[PDB]
Amino acid sequence: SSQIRQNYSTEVEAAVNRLVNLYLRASYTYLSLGFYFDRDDVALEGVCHFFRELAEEKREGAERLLKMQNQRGGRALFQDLQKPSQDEWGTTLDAMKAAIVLEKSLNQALLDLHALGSAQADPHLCDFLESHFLDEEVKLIKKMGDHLTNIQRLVGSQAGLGEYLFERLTL
Amino acid sequence: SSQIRQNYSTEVEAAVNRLVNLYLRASYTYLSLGFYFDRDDVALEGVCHFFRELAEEKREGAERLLKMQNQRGGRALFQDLQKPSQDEWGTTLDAMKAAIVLEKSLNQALLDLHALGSAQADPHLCDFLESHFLDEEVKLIKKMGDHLTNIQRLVGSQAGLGEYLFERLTL
Amino acid sequence: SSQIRQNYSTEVEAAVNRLVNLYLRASYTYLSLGFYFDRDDVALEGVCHFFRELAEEKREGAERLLKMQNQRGGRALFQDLQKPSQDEWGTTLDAMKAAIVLEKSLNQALLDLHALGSAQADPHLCDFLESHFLDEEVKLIKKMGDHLTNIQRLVGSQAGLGEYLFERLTL
Amino acid sequence: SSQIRQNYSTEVEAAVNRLVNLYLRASYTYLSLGFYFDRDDVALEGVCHFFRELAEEKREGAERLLKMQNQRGGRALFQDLQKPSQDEWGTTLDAMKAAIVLEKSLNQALLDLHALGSAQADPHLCDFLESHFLDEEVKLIKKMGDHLTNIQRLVGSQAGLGEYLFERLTL
Amino acid sequence: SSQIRQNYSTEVEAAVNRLVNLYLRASYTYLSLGFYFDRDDVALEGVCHFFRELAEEKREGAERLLKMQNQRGGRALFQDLQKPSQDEWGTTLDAMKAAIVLEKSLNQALLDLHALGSAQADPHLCDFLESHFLDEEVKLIKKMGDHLTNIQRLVGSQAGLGEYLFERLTL
Amino acid sequence: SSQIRQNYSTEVEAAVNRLVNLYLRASYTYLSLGFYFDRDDVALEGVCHFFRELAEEKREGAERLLKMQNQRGGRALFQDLQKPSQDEWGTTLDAMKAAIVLEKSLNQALLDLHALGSAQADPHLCDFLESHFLDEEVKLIKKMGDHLTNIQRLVGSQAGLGEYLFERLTL
Ligand SMILES: [Cl-]
Ligand SMILES: [Cl-]
Ligand SMILES: [Cl-]
Ligand SMILES: [Cl-]
Ligand SMILES: [Cl-]
Ligand SMILES: [Cl-]
Ligand SMILES: [Cl-]
Ligand SMILES: [Cl-]
Ligand SMILES: [Cl-]
Ligand SMILES: [Cl-]
Ligand SMILES: [Cl-]
Ligand SMILES: [Cl-]
Ligand SMILES: [Cl-]
Ligand SMILES: [Cl-]
Ligand SMILES: [Cl-]
Ligand SMILES: [Cl-]
Ligand SMILES: [Cl-]
Ligand SMILES: [Cl-]
Ligand SMILES: [Pt+2]
Ligand SMILES: [Pt+2]
Ligand SMILES: [Pt+2]
Ligand SMILES: [Pt+2]
Ligand SMILES: [Pt+2]
Ligand SMILES: [Pt+2]
Ligand SMILES: [Pt+2]
Ligand SMILES: [Pt+2]
Ligand SMILES: [Pt+2]
Ligand SMILES: [Pt+2]
Ligand SMILES: [Pt+2]
Ligand SMILES: [Pt+2]
Repeated sequence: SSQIRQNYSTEVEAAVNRLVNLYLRASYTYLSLGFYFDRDDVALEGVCHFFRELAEEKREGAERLLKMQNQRGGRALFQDLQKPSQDEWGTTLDAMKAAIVLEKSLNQALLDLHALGSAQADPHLCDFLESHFLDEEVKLIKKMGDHLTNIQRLVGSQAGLGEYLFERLTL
Repeated sequence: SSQIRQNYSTEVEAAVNRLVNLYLRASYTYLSLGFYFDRDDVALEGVCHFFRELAEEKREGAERLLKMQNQRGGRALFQDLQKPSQDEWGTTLDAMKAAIVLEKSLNQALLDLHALGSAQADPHLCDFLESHFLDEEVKLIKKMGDHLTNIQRLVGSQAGLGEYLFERLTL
Repeated sequence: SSQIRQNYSTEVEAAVNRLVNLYLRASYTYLSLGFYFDRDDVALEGVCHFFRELAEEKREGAERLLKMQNQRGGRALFQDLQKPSQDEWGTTLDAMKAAIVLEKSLNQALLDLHALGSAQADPHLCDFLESHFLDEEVKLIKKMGDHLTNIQRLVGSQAGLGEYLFERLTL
Repeated sequence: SSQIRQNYSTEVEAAVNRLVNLYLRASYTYLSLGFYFDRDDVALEGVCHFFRELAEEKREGAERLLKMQNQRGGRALFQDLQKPSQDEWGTTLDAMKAAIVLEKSLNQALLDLHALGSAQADPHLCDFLESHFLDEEVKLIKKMGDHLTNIQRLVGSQAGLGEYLFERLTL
Repeated sequence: SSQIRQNYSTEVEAAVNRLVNLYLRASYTYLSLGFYFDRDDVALEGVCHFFRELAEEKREGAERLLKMQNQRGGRALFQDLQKPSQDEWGTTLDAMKAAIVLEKSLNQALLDLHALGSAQADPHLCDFLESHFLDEEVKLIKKMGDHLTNIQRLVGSQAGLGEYLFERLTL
Repeated sequence: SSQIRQNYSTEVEAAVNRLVNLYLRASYTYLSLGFYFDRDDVALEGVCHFFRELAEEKREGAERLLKMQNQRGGRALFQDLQKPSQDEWGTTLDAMKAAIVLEKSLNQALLDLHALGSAQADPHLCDFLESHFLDEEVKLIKKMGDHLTNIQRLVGSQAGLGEYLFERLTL
């Protein structure tokens, strides 16, 4: 019996906890992506930095969700964190394709939560997502899309050259 | 067939990957501890801050291990991350007792790795642990021990008072 | 009969003198590598600078060893310095392959000295190597490994182009 | 039953307490050396300053040992402190010969402790000594050795002159 | 046969040497007090700092006495230094009671020396003590007395609470 | 078939390579001289510094020659570097006598090269030597000559005293 809880459904509380798991999973995926590009046999520093900064962003998104859970009077509940889908991530192109899949999944989870909030008439939740998540995700996905296009135009008949140049001149 | 790998046993490589899992688990434990103390029905800001800063320290220790793995030519391999042992953490005293158990476990894992390194005649590993881990862990455990003692002296016949004062005047 | 010498075996003293010869040889190798890339028919300024800075590093490592020999009460003994293995060093790729061979040899000599120190129960020697040599060598070898990978991806079907780009955009 | 103590043998604990006694004894010896050179019938200010600064260094080394004892969960135990070996210290040459004997004894006690730590598989102790003691002692003994040589070359047929000049121009 | 000695009795010379022993003993007592409060099972940082600063003050008082001995043409003679009276010092209250006993003993030794000086018609000694010791001791004893009173009022029915608060809010 | 080579004889090219060997040999000699004076049983810091700075100067002279070889379109060719003539260098006087012998040999090699250049009508070579070498060598030899004279006047009947004073007051 929380003294502050008001207009905060058990459905939203549960879905926030699920979303925290999804963001921490994504953080973990990006940690693995980063360290893969730091391997001496991969050695793409800008690519490593791109993903390591996304691991931090996703961690921060989970903590924002956790703060909000406590502000609303819900209870944070943590579950096991699955490991990333792959141990090795291929080329930069392969990695950026996996990243945009991942971000699309996070975006769909945000949209689903927003729809739940709207069904539960929880405007504080709706505002929260609008303020801190939805535009961030659109912006990120757009950038990834721009990167994919630049990566793909650089493949040509000289894929290693293009992978180097992209890392050097964009990342 | 790594071009840089030299004097780096498969045994140490594997044990480093295990240690990364242990540090990320500990980070996750401290994240849960922090947010528990941020609950409106717990509300010990200094206690929340103490554990949130340890979550960051343990994450950083895992990334240092991961960097080193790549510097040696080993391969980072990630596993599932188990959730923390508890969902609710009791009093500050309960929490600090759990934290010192946790740190003792990390310290024993560092000592075991050092012993493995010494058995494998891997001085770079031995130096690494000595430089970045072993004294940090001793220092931390000492502080926790000092906190435990101060917490316990404050219990008296007025436990809530003592929990407040400790948070206000030490943390 | 040295007035300061304490716990410093003749075996270690001799092996330090040998190691000085190995570091001065390596310095000399890197001097030759540098000037080869400064030839008007080779003309890779960044490659020349990379090796000239390693010649200085290896010289500095020999002087550190010499200082330490005197601090321990051993006697510096110098031998002839053999010339480098090659007069011309090929491509940047050829040169970086020779450099990583060279650094692996230095690293193995450091590890052998550390093992000797450990057998002689000479912790000051062990600490010395750990403090000033072993991590430096690991770091260097990792960088060389990262460079090799980038060089090799740039070969493609356009090797001169890739050699230029690597020099311009990495070195 | 110490709550923080981990991997810290009673043997090392005891030997640390012994070492504290040895460092405080050495501090006391250097206090006596300093004040002897401040006598109006001795009057070598630079010599007085040299030893008074060593008294402070040895005190500081004992306090570092004491801090470490508490960090490990051992118990500091103090014993009587014997007075210095002499009441009057002769010439600067006599004094510097006594000082290098003293420092050799401290160095041997550090090496013995390191060997004990290594036998007990206590890497934190080994690192501690390596980090704060062993190189300091080697450096100090080297300087003393350099001073002895300069003092001895100045004896000539004019010992008072040489004692003055050394104090004026080196110390 | 000292060339500078004038109006300086053998009685005062001897009593100064005794007083140096008493001040160094007191320094040693305060070193032990300090480190006892730094134990993880005691853990009163402000109490540790209070006594460690007194160890330094008493050392400084011994060196002032030693300087003065040489200025007068007496001869410093050092004796064994007994260990402190206790290995463990109880509560802050116990420790402060021991400290004020100790300071009363030093003060009585200063007063006895002053009386000796007055009997020997040694005004330089009398002035020395008046200038650097007697008011310092009165001031110190007063502070200790103020601390004792505050400590004792805090015992109440909640002694641990009071010991914490005193350390936090006074020391 | 060098695209830039113009008026640069094979005779001069070869003699430049020889001169590089002579300068690197001299650098090596001065490295040995320096470290000999850093021995705890020799211990003449100013003498050590004098020779260590000459080792650097001679290295720099070899690199200038190597740069020039490439600017002219010649090919640097390195040979084995013989060790210095002595392992121990005696007194400062002995060492300064060896140094001036060494510098006279370098100066004669510069003059011989200049004469070769003049015979080959190579004014760029002549200017190079005039600009960067010949006056430097004259200046150096003059200083050494001034030092020798001061050293020799200090021998007297008190050679150690004079060796100390020279190191302290000139070097
Ligand atoms: Cl609900
Ligand atoms: Cl951010
Ligand atoms: Cl999974
Ligand atoms: Cl293996
Ligand atoms: Cl940190
Ligand atoms: Cl679990
Ligand atoms: Cl030996
Ligand atoms: Cl450097
Ligand atoms: Cl050869
Ligand atoms: Cl034990
Ligand atoms: Cl210091
Ligand atoms: Cl005794
Ligand atoms: Cl008298
Ligand atoms: Cl003071
Ligand atoms: Cl006693
Ligand atoms: Cl020709
Ligand atoms: Cl120069
Ligand atoms: Cl030879
Ligand atoms: Pt960035
Ligand atoms: Pt907001
Ligand atoms: Pt903080
Ligand atoms: Pt390190
Ligand atoms: Pt540079
Ligand atoms: Pt060092
Ligand atoms: Pt000083
Ligand atoms: Pt340390
Ligand atoms: Pt203070
Ligand atoms: Pt005064
Ligand atoms: Pt200089
Ligand atoms: Pt020029």
